Amino acid sequence: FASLIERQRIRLLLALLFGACGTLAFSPYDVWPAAIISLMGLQALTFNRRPLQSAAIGFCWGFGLFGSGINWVYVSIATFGGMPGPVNIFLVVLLAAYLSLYTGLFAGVLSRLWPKTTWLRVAIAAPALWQVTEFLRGWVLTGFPWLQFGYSQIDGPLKGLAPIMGVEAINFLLMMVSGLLALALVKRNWRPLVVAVVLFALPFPLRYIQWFTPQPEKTIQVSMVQGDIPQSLKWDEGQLLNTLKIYYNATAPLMGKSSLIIWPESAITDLEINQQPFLKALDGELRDKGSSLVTGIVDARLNKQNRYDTYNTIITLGKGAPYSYESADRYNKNHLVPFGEFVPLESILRPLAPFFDLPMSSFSRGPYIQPPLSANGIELTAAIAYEIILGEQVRDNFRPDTDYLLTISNDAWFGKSIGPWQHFQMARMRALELARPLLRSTNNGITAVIGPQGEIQAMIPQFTREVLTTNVTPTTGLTPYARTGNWPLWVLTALFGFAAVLMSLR
Ligand SMILES: CCCCCCCC/C=C\CCCCCCCC(=O)OC[C@H](O)CO
Repeated sequence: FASLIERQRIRLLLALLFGACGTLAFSPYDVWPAAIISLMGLQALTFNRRPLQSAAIGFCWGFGLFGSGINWVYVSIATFGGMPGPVNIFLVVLLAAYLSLYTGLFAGVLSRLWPKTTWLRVAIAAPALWQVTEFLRGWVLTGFPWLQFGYSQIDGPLKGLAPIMGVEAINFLLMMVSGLLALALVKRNWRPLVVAVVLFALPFPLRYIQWFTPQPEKTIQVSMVQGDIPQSLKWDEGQLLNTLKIYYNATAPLMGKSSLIIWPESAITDLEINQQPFLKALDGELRDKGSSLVTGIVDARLNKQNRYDTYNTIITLGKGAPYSYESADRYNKNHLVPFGEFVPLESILRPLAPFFDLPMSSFSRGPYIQPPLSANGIELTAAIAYEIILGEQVRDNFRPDTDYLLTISNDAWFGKSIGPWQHFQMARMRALELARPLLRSTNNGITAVIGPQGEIQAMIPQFTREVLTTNVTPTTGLTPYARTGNWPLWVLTALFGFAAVLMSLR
């Protein structure tokens, strides 16, 4: 270092700290101003840099953000990776590094085309470039758009913007507001402060708009069974039997009382084709008392090619949902977690027969669009675990007659970490975006009911064997976001980009 903050070594360190500051914005800590402070740090530290230096600054900021926020992936790698301790740490640092590239990319491109510090760079160029940059991290090599700052404000002042343009609009606006604040602090000029406050305060009245209308007549008692069943060391018929006894014995008392019962992802730990007698018998018991069950299961279905394809599945039983193996009322998982449910670069099969022994097992993908689940005259658009954080995918599957949004997930991995909470926060956003109640049941994890505005209706603690029963009411409204999607944001992002690129090219 030489003089003040003008020298690079200090800025990389400061970028590391402000990146880490962004973690506090998300679900466990729930401090939304940490987003603006984090973004101001990223915006201000990239001022007056060479594109390469800014890209380095950006990379560090991402490393502080992703290293502190995503480090919970270690507990899954350590358990099932079969790897030494130091390698697992190496893999986690590698993941945070890979994610920080896009942050470094954002800063590198921002500095080259918009080097001078001007409101154009912070308020126009950055939010559009950030919109593109955050997209790449989310679209490249099967996703992982985790820790988007829009979710940090589910309870905050800007929540009214979400039902209109979606969560990615809050990402766009937060980058915008932070830029004006960072510009105001660096230039010692109050004019961007006024604009930033105005830009920040104007969306506040939008939280009082209700784009949905409720429906007392369709009010139902719903039950979500959270079995605390641990992850399996050894699979025998005894553990399977122990698992079904846990769920059925909790399900049987509520069959008469509650209209809909939900079981978490892969609740039945056996293939669907084996359990046909248990399933058909369970359907009868439910239909007689006038209730319906929604459960996750593993389905290996014979392909036309006569080989076997395995799907992560949701199936429907009970009244209004007669169970059939060929029944079209079911959900198969589309987007598969990269190293958990599938092996990337599966072409490595050639060395496999000699030398080592590698996993050949991989799941299969369902259709990108699947019809909503129908049970008890209720339409549920469903998503399994990770899928709920994909906002565009959820909205495309959402059909206006949909009564509830449904997520079943197994958070048993990551337990006691901040991951399940981060996961839970993003799920709330889908409810506010679409103005529908969300029913989320986990094996162990956050099992709760969320209202149309993102309000938490009812919740049960983690790591317990419990049933969450309460009354939930449907809503028939249509938000602007449900109709348009994020098309308006991209048009705005094009307009901002088109203008900012045209100004940079002179
Ligand atoms: C290298 C210079 C860096 C420039 C940095 C800023 C450039 C932003 C410009 C255009 C963004 C693409 C605009 C694409 C508009 C169409 C996207 C779209 O329509 O896709 C949405 C649809 O809903 C999908 O499902």
